[PDB]
Amino acid sequence: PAAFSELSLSGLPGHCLTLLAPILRELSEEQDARWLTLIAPPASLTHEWLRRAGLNRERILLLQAKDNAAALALSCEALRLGRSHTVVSWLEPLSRAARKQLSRAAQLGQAQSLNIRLG
Amino acid sequence: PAAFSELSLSGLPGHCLTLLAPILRELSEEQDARWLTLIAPPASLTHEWLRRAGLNRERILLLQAKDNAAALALSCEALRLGRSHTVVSWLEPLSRAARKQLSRAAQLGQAQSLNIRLG
Amino acid sequence: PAAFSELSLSGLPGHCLTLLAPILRELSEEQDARWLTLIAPPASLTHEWLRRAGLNRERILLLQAKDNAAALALSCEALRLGRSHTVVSWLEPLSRAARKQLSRAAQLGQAQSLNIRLG
Amino acid sequence: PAAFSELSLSGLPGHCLTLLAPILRELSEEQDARWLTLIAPPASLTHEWLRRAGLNRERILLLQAKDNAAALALSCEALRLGRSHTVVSWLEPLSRAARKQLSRAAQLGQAQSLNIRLG
Repeated sequence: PAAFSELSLSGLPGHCLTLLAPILRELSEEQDARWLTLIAPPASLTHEWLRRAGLNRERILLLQAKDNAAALALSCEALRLGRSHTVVSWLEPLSRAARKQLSRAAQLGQAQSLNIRLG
Repeated sequence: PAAFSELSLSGLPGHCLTLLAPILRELSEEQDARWLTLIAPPASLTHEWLRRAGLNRERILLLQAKDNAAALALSCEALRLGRSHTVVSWLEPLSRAARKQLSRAAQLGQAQSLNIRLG
Repeated sequence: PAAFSELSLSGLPGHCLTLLAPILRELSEEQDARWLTLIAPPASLTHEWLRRAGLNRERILLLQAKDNAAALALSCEALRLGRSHTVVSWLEPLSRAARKQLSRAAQLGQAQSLNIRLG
Repeated sequence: PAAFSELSLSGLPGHCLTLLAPILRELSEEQDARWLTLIAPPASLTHEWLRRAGLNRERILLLQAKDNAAALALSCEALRLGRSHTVVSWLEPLSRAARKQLSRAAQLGQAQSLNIRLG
């Protein structure tokens, strides 16, 4: 769909995080004045991992969710209110429906939905 | 101030436009999914000039104003609403007050104010 | 396997290249004095795309291959002489066999095999 | 004058550089097979900044000057030699005299003089 894209990373759990950093970093220190919010990221993304990764720290919000369903909910709110240029999800599985939901929320907020499937 | 910047171009009126194109083009084809609105741009920026400057016409708004004061008004609304990542003004003169106004409007809309003084 | 990882990107062909730049860039301007070689990259990766994406062309080998099989061959040679810290493949499909081949080639050359599935 | 134009950028030192990149990038990829020479550019323009800004490095001549007067000298030679389509200066202050000097040097070499006032 529109305003939606999915990034899949397979290989050593560690090397996957490595491959991810540059992307997260590129988005955060981006030209936009809005935020890059991460939603329900996996345990791996430690408070330390982020700064070691070189987080734009001041411009990277990290919300927590309990349900792989609550996450799809937050992700949509985040996008919709559009105070984030990018909202990163770590949702799996992800129905063709769920996607359309993110897609619409993304377009309303004039934002981008990026879903990351680690492992 | 913050979220504010001014670009001044002096020299052959033609050159100036040439030097401007790359910037508008760059602003327009940017990563934040919101609009790039131009407010009360000078006559030069013809309907043709824009496409010839080959700018992504499906991400560019071009509002018109009658008063160099009405323009400062629109520019502030545009920024406030926050559906534009950048709102380009062509205001002169521009009081230290006026700037503060644009700066605040810009921060509320999580946007950028860019004022261009041609000539 | 080991020394192997796959990155999959789905969404607008354009926006996928965008998400890829940061990763290739980090890898190009790395520490390891060795080459970061790209093998049989899609047409998208223009001579221009590379410099526009801020890569460090002074540390990249962009080899061309005709067969999605010849690519798997070059990729293994490249890795094997371990003169490249990373060898990026754009192979699809990729048998569980092919992977093991890349994995071993990668370990011999003390390198990393990264396969990218665009689209 | 003729063959002369000045671009002034005010706001966050960083943003300003951002607004400049597009312009330099164009100039560097100009059709005119001749050189684009930058003269006494500010420290900001790091060896890295240039490649990160996607300028076609292979076509740039970055000459260094010690005096804001030596710069006006180099700038005039560069222009006067006829081997650069554009010669970018970072001179301030710049007398109405100095300009005329650049203007003539520019017309002799069939080139353009662009002076950039950062900050």
